[PDB]
Amino acid sequence: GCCSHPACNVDHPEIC
Repeated sequence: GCCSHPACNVDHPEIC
């Protein structure tokens, strides 16, 4: 889950 991923969190502003 990209939200639990600090790096991937950034590229998913729609989720995170």
